[PDB]
Amino acid sequence: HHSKEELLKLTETVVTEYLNSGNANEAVNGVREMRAPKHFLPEMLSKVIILSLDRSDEDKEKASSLISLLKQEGIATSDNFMQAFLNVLDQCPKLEVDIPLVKSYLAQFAARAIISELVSISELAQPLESGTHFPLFLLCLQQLAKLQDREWLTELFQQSKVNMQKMLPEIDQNKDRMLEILEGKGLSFLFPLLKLEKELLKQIKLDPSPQTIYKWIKDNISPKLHVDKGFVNILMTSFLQYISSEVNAPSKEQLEQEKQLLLSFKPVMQKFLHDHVDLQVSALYALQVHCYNSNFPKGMLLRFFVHFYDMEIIEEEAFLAWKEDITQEFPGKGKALFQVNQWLTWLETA
Repeated sequence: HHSKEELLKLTETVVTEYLNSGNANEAVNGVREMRAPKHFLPEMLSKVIILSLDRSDEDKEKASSLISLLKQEGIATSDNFMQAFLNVLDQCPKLEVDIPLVKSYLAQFAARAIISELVSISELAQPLESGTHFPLFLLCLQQLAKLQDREWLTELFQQSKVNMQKMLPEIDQNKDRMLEILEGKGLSFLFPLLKLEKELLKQIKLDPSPQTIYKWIKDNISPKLHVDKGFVNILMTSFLQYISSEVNAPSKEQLEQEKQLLLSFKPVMQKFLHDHVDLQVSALYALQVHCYNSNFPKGMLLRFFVHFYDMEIIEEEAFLAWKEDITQEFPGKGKALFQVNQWLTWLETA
């Protein structure tokens, strides 16, 4: 016959003493002596969170530890934590009035609960989709990275299968805006190829020295992504965009400049492409799309094929594999094949 207010008052005492002593044994004892009904469990947990919110970072850590302990002891469940967490989230506007940093603080609780296996990233994404509470979801990610590491967070985020763009407010739901927001939260590391796509051409223009470009890639892209087909697409596309922006049937002078520019970038291209037929195919697709965007100017695609072959950027087998590859992810394959088919036949038959 115990009321809601009695049990909340009892909860408050347990919290005050745990924050003082860090008594795992006595906190559990306190909660057990409460003999709280199962229906009060979520209310108890949300009280634990709210009592701690406007206290120190250290007291917040202690409150999260208490929650985890109650689950470990079978006093409450992951489901009870989720109920409780959602109940606090719903009060976010009210709490923010008196606790201006409440979102950042709530993000601390979410991060620690995920770490202790009380809630998943994929679950957390559900009530937060489309920028609910926003930037709360991103602040949870911030805290995860800080408490663990970027490699851990990157793979957990990958495992969650959450679509990051879908987590943004609707008016922000665009790849370019997404990158702006993530960079501002210190979360750019989650989308390195998107960041590459937006920055690489700018970087080449800034300092086109082959050594600088290579070192920039080494610094900003993982060795594993160096062998990723998407990376190669962006790499090649960026070089080609640079070349054509500087060089523009063309004059003898334009053709020579174009060749000299390629000759300067060749060692960088070779460093990533050598001994990777699949990547060399992806590089040909990048070339295909590049020429496609200029309506396949007379002889352009073919002259680049010839350069790629002669400069040992692309080996014979990749040219033939490109022709055979069935992808329709890239426009202009039929028009592309029309231009280069005789040259390819020549490689095979002459």
